[PDB]
Amino acid sequence: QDYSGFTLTPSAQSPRLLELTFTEQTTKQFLEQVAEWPVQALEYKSFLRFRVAKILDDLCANQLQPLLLKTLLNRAEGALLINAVGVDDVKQADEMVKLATAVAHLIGRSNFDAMSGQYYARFVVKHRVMELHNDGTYVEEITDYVLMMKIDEQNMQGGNSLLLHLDDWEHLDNYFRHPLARRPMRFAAKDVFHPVFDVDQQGRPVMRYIDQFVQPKDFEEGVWLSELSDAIETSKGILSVPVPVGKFLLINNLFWLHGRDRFTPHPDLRRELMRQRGYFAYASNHYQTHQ
Amino acid sequence: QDYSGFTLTPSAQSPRLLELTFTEQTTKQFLEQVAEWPVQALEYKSFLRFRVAKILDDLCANQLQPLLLKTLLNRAEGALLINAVGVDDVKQADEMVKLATAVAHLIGRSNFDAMSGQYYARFVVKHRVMELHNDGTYVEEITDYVLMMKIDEQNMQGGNSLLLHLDDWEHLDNYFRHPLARRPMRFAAKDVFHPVFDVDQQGRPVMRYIDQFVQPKDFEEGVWLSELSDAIETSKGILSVPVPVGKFLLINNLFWLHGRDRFTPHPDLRRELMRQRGYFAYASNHYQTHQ
Amino acid sequence: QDYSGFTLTPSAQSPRLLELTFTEQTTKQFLEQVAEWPVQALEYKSFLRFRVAKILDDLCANQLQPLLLKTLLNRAEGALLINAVGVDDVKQADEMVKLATAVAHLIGRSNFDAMSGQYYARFVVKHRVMELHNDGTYVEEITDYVLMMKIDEQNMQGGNSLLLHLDDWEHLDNYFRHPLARRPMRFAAKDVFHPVFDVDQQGRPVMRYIDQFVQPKDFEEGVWLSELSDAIETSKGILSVPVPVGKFLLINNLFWLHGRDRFTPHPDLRRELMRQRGYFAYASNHYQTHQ
Amino acid sequence: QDYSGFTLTPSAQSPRLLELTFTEQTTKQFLEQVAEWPVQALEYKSFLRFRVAKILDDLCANQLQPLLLKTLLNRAEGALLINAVGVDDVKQADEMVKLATAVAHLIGRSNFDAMSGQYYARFVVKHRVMELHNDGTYVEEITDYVLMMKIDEQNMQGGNSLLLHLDDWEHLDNYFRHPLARRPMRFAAKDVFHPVFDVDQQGRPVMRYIDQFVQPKDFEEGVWLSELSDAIETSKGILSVPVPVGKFLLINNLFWLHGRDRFTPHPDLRRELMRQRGYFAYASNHYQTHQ
Ligand SMILES: O=C(O)CCCC(=O)O
Ligand SMILES: O=C(O)CCCC(=O)O
Ligand SMILES: O=C(O)CCCC(=O)O
Ligand SMILES: O=C(O)CCCC(=O)O
Ligand SMILES: [Fe+2]
Ligand SMILES: [Fe+2]
Ligand SMILES: [Fe+2]
Ligand SMILES: [Fe+2]
Repeated sequence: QDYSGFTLTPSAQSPRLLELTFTEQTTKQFLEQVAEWPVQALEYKSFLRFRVAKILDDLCANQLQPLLLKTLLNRAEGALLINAVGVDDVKQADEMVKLATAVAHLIGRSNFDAMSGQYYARFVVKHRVMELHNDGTYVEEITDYVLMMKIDEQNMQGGNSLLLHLDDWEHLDNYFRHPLARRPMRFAAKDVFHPVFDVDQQGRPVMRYIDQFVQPKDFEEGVWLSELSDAIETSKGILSVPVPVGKFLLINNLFWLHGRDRFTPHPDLRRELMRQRGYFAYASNHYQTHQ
Repeated sequence: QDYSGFTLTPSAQSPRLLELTFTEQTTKQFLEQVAEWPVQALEYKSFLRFRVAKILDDLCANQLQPLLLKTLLNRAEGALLINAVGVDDVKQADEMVKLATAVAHLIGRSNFDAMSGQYYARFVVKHRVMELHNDGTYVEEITDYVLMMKIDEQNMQGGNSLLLHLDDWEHLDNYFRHPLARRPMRFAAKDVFHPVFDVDQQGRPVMRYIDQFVQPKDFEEGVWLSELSDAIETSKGILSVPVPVGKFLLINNLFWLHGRDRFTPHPDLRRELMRQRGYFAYASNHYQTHQ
Repeated sequence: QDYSGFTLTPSAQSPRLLELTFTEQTTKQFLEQVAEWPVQALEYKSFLRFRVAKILDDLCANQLQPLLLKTLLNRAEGALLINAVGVDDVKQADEMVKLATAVAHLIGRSNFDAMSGQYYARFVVKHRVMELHNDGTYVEEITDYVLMMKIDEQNMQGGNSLLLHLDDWEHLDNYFRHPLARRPMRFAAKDVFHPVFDVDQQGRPVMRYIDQFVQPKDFEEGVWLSELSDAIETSKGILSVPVPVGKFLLINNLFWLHGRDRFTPHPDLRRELMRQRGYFAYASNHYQTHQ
Repeated sequence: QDYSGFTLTPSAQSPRLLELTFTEQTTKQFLEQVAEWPVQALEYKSFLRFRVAKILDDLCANQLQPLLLKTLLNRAEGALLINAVGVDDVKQADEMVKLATAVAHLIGRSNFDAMSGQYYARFVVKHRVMELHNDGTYVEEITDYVLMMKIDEQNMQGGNSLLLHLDDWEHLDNYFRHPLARRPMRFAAKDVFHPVFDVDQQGRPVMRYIDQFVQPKDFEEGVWLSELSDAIETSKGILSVPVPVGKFLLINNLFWLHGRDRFTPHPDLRRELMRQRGYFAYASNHYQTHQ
């Protein structure tokens, strides 16, 4: 469908993953109206992350924020691949960070990243599969969204993002109905405890899993987790998604798992990524007390 | 008016800001009577900060402490620019620190400075505006006073101290009456929570704001804070105050915000500053219990 | 006796210490079936420690785990010296770690080692007695088992493992019946407090002692601890056990103490060790509440 | 008087300070019987500190411990200068540490020293007065004793230990009867709070004072502390005590303050000191409950 300032279309991998593209006109207006604040301004003054979010959404006739929220909160969807026409080269890395910042802070707030010391982190790669997982499993607070952007890509064969929506996982009911699915387990990167599975508000399964940080306490937990790992990694429901330079995935971390495919080692390989993770925060008609 | 040991006169920028000058006679007597304790003695033995405060006030026929307290506690004023005749060169930096220490510890105590590891900090600059703010917003305890002294100044164009008394801010009522004015927000440099506005004992607005450390949790808090920032930074009530070498500002941190103007980058630029921050502590007739 | 996949035989030092040897056939099958996961995979993904435990026990017709548990939990025994035919050279260090990992995680879980940052630690030596002690005395949680493996041994004269089963200690009753045996004392490597002696479920003495970390608070505690030390170190019940390359001791840390004999300083001496410590965890028929 | 293994005699500075000298026969027997444990053994295994204490006291026909306790606990005395005939050269530093360790652990236990990471600390000096103070004022637990030993002394003019018994301080009653004497104040090297004065079991004044770590909160506390400082530093009751190599002071930290006199800067100056601090612990007939 045609919205104000962007277009929206289902991906070739899955109707659950929608591709959102900001038009050139919208992109150049946004970059002009946020040229005043460099990325370092966003790092130091967090309210500016919300200011550039507003500018972007205002440029979309206030259609962007409700569309982002409806898509990410919809159990049937929950995943976007987002880009802006004309932003597609590593030389525009700062513009990429500004744009991703604006989109994220229309739907929530991005958390501190211990690896960068900022609300986002940039990584350079210069090659086996990264297994599917949820982020944020080793802290008490829930991470609702994962944002992963391709900043640069050179002589890169393979390395697609891997995605699995829990409602596409043919082994969901077998593992979810197991008693250990509800057992709180230790997670360590202070340790926290929570089960591998939980439920959303409607009783449907969500996951809080990563194989590196879950710490099975005994043989019973361990053997079950290793079968869970196999059952996830071999699932026929996994999506394999190219993420070209200037595109980013924005996914609901509760019922999507993500990872990364193997890629070819090449001497001149360069891949740059940018990540953000945070929680949802948005207005809705709902109950409160007092005045 | 003519006091004992010093003179007091309103500034050219504002009747709220008073200029206090210690006479040459008072200055040389003070420096003589405190020559026994170098600044390093004040760093190691905090009661000596109060000893040099007493010496200074005794040299003013005990008129200084009550004048300092009455001015800083007066909502109509709350700000002093203080100097001593004959102390005006970077070579007298230690004397400057002694004098500022004596003045501060007549009205309170200066807190530990994480940047220096001492009760004061000296910074050298060798250029855009520093936005108006209150100090101490990222800890639980209230900072009542900010003390900022010019130790050295070379080839410096611009860079005045910026000051804003809340009762000169034409947008006070619009932001203070907003519901978010009373919302406790997260501040981070352990995180603390408090609103951007509060009230003094008489119900009049005070502020605990800085754009770098306030952490809006969502789009609602963020957009409001960015408009607050604009409304402060563009206020026609801001004072632009030169602070010559050997002068220091001493302001009530609750209803004055402070910052620093842009200055010209110059290859041979040198500016040295000294800061102290602390809480008020003083005698008054008021109620207690027991014996 | 002849079990499935291994043999079991009493040691020459003591009927309490049993020697368990995996057959060549079992050893090569295990190494083949776990070749897919290098040691670094076990370091990062703890459930894999339980996966390789299962593979080993499945290769023993599920006779290994119950035998390990029955031996280690038996007060009359509680100690194993374990090896696999064909794994006996430092070049197979990784295979050694895999095998020891599999055995340990059939009976419990190995704890984080602050010296290595992993669930195990490797040390190289390149010479006086290490006194008998229990591990884990400076934390609140009980360490049930100590696993010590010889990875390499070159020009090594002496240095046997020293072992003492409390039921072989001729001074047990004299020290256990002393009031200070039940006095909680301070242990420090946050400090913890516990007595030097405790009891198992049947009222029989267990120990939580090491001379370096126990911190007697006064002359009374100190003199008694020094006599305890002498009484342990001179006990005629101590076993002196060679541990050849590829063998490991696996002992119940509650009623066995361990240490190390003096060895000859030699310029070309090389000794490599690997340790794991953890808690028991296993299935048994016992009571629970609720459903 | 003549005791078994040592002699005891009042000092030339004060009848409150007694000089205890171990005879040559006692000294050589002690060093022989503790030759088995080097100082590094005492650092690692704290009960050995009590073992060498016992050996020393046994060599004194068990007269040493009761004499040490009676002297240090006696309000009229509370201070010893201790030496052993034949131990008087820096080359015997380890022997000095052994001897001081044995004496201290007959009457208590020496605490961890953050400056050395051991139960004692050695410092080399290679020159103004160190003001009188009590140790341990910045932690919650009471330090009952300070032990200070001269390990080496070369081209040293001046630098006597300074001592003040509170019952020799002509200003005791004036400061003790002041309300601020009972005011808990902040001490910082987590901060602790306690008054400058307290009382012993009989209501007599004790002190917990040092000018560097006490943190007066305001002008009232500060001015009073500075007068207290003057009143202590100018007291005519201060003792000036040479401490030759191999001698150590052992004082009751509650009613003795200590410091150090000025000394002459000399290019070839070398002074080595060893300190221990701890709490009293000893047997006495007194009440308990239960069995
Ligand atoms: O993001 C997190 O907080 C946990 C997952 C880290 C990873 O991506 O491996
Ligand atoms: O002073 C503080 O404690 C907060 C403000 C720091 C600044 O001046 O930017
Ligand atoms: O293992 C531990 O946790 C304590 C003992 C350390 C040692 O082997 O000396
Ligand atoms: O010993 C302490 O714990 C406090 C005093 C330190 C000093 O001797 O200056
Ligand atoms: Fe991730
Ligand atoms: Fe400031
Ligand atoms: Fe051990
Ligand atoms: Fe001291």
